[PDB]
Amino acid sequence: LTCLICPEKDCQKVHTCRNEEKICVKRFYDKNQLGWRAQRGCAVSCPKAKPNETVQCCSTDKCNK
Repeated sequence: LTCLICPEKDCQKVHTCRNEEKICVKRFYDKNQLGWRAQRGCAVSCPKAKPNETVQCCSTDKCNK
């Protein structure tokens, strides 16, 4: 499957998650004290996370923002 990935405010680069996985999940953190970090990863499940962090996965082509 193909998904857009790019750890940045305004930016998205197409990627290919060719492997045992199928969907693409993304996780980033945003807090005070000038804090902002993003990280994506291929998988086949959409787990959860803390109420502070942000997580989002997609199971469609060009879906994963």
